[PDB]
Amino acid sequence: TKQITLYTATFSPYAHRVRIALEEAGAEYTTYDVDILRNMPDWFPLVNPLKKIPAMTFGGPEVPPDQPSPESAKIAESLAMLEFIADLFPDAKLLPTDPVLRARARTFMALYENYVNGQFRDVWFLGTPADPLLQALEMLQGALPPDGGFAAGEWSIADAAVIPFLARMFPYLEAGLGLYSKEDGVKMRKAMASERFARIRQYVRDCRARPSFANTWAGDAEQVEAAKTVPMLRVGEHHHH
Amino acid sequence: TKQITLYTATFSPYAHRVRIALEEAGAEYTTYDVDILRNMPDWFPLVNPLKKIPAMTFGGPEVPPDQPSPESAKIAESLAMLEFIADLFPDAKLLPTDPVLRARARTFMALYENYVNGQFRDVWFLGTPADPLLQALEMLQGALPPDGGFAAGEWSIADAAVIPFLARMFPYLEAGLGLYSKEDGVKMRKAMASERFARIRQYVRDCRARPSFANTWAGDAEQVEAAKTVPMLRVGEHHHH
Ligand SMILES: O=C(c1ccccc1)c1ccc(O)c(O)c1O
Ligand SMILES: O=C(c1ccccc1)c1ccc(O)c(O)c1O
Ligand SMILES: [Ca+2]
Repeated sequence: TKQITLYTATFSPYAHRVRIALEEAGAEYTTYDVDILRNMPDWFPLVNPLKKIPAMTFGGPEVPPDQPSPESAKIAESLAMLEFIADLFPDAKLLPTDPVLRARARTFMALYENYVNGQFRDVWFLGTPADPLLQALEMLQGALPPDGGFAAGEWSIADAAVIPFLARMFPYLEAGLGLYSKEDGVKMRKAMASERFARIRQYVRDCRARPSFANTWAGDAEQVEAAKTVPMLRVGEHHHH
Repeated sequence: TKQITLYTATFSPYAHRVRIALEEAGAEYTTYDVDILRNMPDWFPLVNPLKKIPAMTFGGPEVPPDQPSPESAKIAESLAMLEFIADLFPDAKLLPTDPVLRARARTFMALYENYVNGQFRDVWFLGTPADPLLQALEMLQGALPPDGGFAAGEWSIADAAVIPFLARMFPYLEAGLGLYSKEDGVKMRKAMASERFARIRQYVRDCRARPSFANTWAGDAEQVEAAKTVPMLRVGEHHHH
C-alpha cells in the first residue's frame, strides 16, 4: 500500500521503462514530470542526488511530488526500479519463476544495456557510425525466441527495459532526428525495413500492442515533438565519417 | 543435481564476480580457464558466441569443459549470472528479502556499471584524466551505509559485482599498470589513501576478509602478473595529457 511516485519526462526512454512496469504490475502510483534538462527544480536532488530522471520515492507520508518527504525511500536507476516493481508485485509475474527463464530476462537486459544502449546514444547524440548499432541490434534480436514471444517467453521486465528505445528508433528515423549523416539515416532506415530485422519488427509490434505501452506513449508524433526539446539534439547539426 | 560450469580467466574481474557469488552460494561448480584475449578455443563461441569471459553452462550431460554440450543452458553476462545464482540458492540469501533493501543492492550495481566501470576503463586503457574516476568513486562510496556494512547492509551479490574491480585497483596502482601517467598514478594513490576514501577502503577490507574473496583471488602479486597479459593494458606504455 505504500505510495509510489515516479518522477518522469516524456522524452525519456529510461522513465518510460518504469511506467510500463508499473502498468503491467497494476500498481497505484503517481507520476510527476520534471524538466530535468532545461530547468531542474531545486528540490529535485532530494529525490535523486544524481539529478537524473527517472527518480522514485517509495512509502512515507502522502506528500505532493514537489514536496518530497525525507521519510520516503529514494530509489535510483531504472533497472533497479524494474526489479523493485517485480519484487513488490509478485502476483503480477513480471519475471518468470523458472531460474533459467529468469536468467534469459536478465541477460537480455544486460545485452541491451552493455552493447546496444551506448550505440543508440552515440549514433543519435554524437553522430557516430551506424553499422555498429545495427550489428548490436542484430545481436540483440538473435537473443529473442525465434518463433515469437518476448525476451524470456512470457512478457517480463526485460521487455519493459528494451521497448522504450526500440520504439523510439523507428519514428525518430522517419522524422530525421539525430546527429548522424544522411547516409546513415538511409542505411538505418533501409536496414530496419529489411528482411534481416523482421524479428525485431515483430517484437516491437508485440510490445507496442500491450496496454502498458499504449498507456505510457504519447503517440509517435508527440514523442518526436518531445525529443525535439532535448538540448543535445542540436537541430541542423550532423557528423560524417 | 544440475551441473554448473564457469568459464573463467584469472585477470577477469567479470569472471571474478561470479566466482565470489558461487562461493557465497555454497554451490557445486567447475571452473575452466579460457585464454580469451590471446588464443580462444574454437569451441568457445558454442558456450558464448559473444566471445566473452565469463561464460556459463548449466545442466545437460556432464561433459568435459572443452566439449560443451548443445543441451546445457548457456548463460551470458556476469550480472545475469549473479541474479541466477541468487535464484538458484535462495536458502543462501544472496540478496535481501525486503524489497527496498533489494533495491539498494540493484541500485549499487547499476551505479557501478553505469558511472564507475566506464571511468576505470577510460583511465586504465586510454589513460584519460584521473579526476572523473575519483569523483565517480566518491559517488559510489556515498552510496554505502556510512557507519559500516556492505552495499545493502548484509552481504549481497551487489558486493560480488563490485569488489573484483575495487580490489584490483589498489595493486594495479602500486604496479604502474595502466596507460595513465605517473602523475595521475600518484594523484590516484594519494587519493585512495586519504580520509576522503576511508569508507571505500573499509568496504574493500570487509569484502576481502570473506572467504569468498580469499578462495577466488590468486594473491595481489599473482593478479598483477595476470593483468600484464592483457593486451589493452599495454604494459610499459603510458599516455600524458
Ligand atoms: O532518447 C534516447 C534514444 C532512444 C532511442 C533511439 C535513440 C535515442 C536515448 C538513448 C540513450 C540514452 O542514454 C539516452 O539518455 C537517451 O535519451
Ligand atoms: O581489469 C579491469 C580493471 C580492474 C581494476 C582497475 C582498473 C581496470 C577492467 C575494468 C573495466 C573493464 O571493462 C575491463 O574489461 C577490465 O578488465
Ligand atoms: Ca538465437
